[PDB]
Amino acid sequence: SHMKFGVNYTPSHGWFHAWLDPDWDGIDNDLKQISELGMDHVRIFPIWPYLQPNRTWINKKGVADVRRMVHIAGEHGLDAYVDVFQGHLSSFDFLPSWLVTWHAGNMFTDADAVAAERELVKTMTDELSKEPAFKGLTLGNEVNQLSDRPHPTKMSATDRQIDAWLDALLPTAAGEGHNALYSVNDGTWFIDGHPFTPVQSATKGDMTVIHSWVFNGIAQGYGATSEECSSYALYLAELAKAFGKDSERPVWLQEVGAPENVLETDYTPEFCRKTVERAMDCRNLWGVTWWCSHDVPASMEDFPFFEHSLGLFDEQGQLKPIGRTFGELAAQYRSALPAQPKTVAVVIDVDEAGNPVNRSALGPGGSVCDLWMKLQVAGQRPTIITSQVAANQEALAQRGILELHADEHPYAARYYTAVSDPSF
Amino acid sequence: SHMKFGVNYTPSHGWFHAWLDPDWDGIDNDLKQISELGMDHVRIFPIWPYLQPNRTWINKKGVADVRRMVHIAGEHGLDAYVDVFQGHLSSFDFLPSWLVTWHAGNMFTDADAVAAERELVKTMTDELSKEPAFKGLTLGNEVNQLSDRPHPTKMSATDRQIDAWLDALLPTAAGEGHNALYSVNDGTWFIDGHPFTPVQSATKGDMTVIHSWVFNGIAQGYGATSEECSSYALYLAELAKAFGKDSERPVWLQEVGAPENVLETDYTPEFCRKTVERAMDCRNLWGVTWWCSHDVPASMEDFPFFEHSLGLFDEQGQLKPIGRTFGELAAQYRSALPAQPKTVAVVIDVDEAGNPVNRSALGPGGSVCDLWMKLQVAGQRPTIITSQVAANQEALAQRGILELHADEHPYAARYYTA
Repeated sequence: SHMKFGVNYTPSHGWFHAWLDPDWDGIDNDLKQISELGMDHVRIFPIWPYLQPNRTWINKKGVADVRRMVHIAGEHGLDAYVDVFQGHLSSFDFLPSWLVTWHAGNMFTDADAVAAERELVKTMTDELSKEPAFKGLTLGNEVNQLSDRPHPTKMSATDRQIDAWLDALLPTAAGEGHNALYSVNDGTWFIDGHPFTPVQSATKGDMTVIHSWVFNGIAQGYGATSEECSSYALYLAELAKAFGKDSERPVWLQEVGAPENVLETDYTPEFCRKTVERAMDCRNLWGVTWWCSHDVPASMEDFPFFEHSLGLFDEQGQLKPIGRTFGELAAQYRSALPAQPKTVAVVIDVDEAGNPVNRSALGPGGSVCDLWMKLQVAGQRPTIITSQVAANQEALAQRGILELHADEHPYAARYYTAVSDPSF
Repeated sequence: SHMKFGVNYTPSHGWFHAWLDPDWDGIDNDLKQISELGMDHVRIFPIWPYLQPNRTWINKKGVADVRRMVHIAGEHGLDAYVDVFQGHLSSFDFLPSWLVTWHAGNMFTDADAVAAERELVKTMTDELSKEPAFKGLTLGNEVNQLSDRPHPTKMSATDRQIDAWLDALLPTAAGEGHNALYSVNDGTWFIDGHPFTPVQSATKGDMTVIHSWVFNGIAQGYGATSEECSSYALYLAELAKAFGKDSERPVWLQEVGAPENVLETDYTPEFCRKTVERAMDCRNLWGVTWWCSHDVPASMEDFPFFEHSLGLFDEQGQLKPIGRTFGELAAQYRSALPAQPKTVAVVIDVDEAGNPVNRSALGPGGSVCDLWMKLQVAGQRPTIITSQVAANQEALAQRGILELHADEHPYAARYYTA
């Protein structure tokens, strides 16, 4: 109610290859057991080249199948959030043939590609809005990952071109009864020069969307069981909301998982409990969506190995100890009062547009992450503001902030790694 | 009968995007119209990333849909030839995600990819061999186009690695009741150092497979309406079979189309008639498969414009003049006797393995192409042999060859558009 709990839905039979040969009875079983765990929403992932296999030709059956999965979620009392441009899923890119090889193009800056993306967003929104359970459209999953290094076939863009891309697409996703959003990996906050920016994340679309993954150096550098690692989803929420103009703008922890390349298997339920409990201490947090509902079938290869076991349900569809934990967290917290305000803040220097001067210091083991972590471990409950708020006595009073901590001696993120596997 | 006539089947509703939601009554009607034109076979094109979207996960529904299209072809008295690795179709590449970007791999030299490819070909051949209409498996359409420049994400390979790839895959395509083949674009004969070679094409799989496209410089250089241009399918058939050890090995003209970027629209029926009549003067020719059955829907963009009108049937499914011409040709020639042998030969110098020393000279406006064209225009009905045959009096006597023409002053292909 006050806090949303849900899952990123990975079809148990077929994964996202289910869209080619869906087992609708198994999809209904998946969604029923998600609902029985006490989840109130799912996030769903169609595949872009199946929806739009030619720039000007949309596969109506593929759109209808997304609508059916939304409908099935709503039969079991789940709200459904739908991402469009996949695009990127668990190390794989699914790109339309009209954007690759002989047709290599830039999905962010080519006018024809942006027009086609807008047509697909409009088509999806118009059809999915016929289901009361459809509650939001996310332009796509971690859409920034194609825009910069280390992507091997990047579609480069400036941050002004990404402003224009977001502004070209998000209005088409709007409509009565649902949200419009996009999502990014954490290079948005941690990579200097990256064209998806913290100011965009905290101003474009309806909520500030983050995906929290401690295999990015948090677990390795601070220690898997450390308080810092447990507090990282909170850190990312506090960090991402700091760059918005609206101090009350909600934050959606749209992915958080327990990756067993850096966590012990028997620790993932405790990791889940501590991570969610700390994330809830961010008063702007709107919801927590765990990655993911169901394990990735073992017979499917070339995933980074730990991805297979990120489910709350195992491959036999049996609820795992972490799933039991996450259901209990939802029962305990879905109606809780919001967190108390925070009078202690870490200050991040920003440029005129509001973006950090030094993003490299925000990542795992960077000076700003270390400073925030130090205060958080010391029980000081720090929030985060920019230098533009710190310089303005009225902005500080509006926020009830009393004590500021600046980064006196900045340094780059000593632990950060931008990929999910040493493979990459 | 003696000469097969068929079409490369492009679904009228949806093109190859039809596989995402097949309109089976539409596909049935398409194949009925093709059969009623007098065609005896179709070549059909599934999409690899729909069949095999993960390296170790095959989409059984997609496999079933290919079997059903074959079955419907058989219901209309059509034999069916299936290509697997598309891969490449009309300027687009459809590649599985587990071979691109973060997973970028080499489909010819990566052992895990080759194992997955073999598994897919075996799955498909096992299931399609249940259908009496299934008569051949082609590894994929123009699979060489990914192996070399100018492909913008090439999977490079040596000719020995391509030998190994063909030898790894073709046995899994083979089995009683159907042919095992592969197909290539014409860089095989016309590009030096290209790792798909003339010797492979005329020795691996069951027939020498060629695709004849005069937008490659033939029409531009010799002239759209020229006798050279309408003799090019014949040139490519004589050329490709020259590199085989078996002089009787069949040639399949598995594509030939009338492209309106280099031909004027009203000429395409005459181009079709003359090109087919001349190709039939190659006695090894087993069949002619026109590209393509149905126009590409006008709503679908980013095709080179002329791709839309390559059909024998138009956008409303109505037979076009060129379709009438090709039906008439099938009725006239499907039972004709094979062409007479040839006694005049152009000689191409080859290396020890039997591949041309100078492939550049074989393409449009090269010295070998020009020499064969001049003799053909002059009425001399030239065939083509290698220097290895030309050096062997007994081999010439066995072939009936009485007169040789060597390339005395070679030069590269002036017109070739690659």
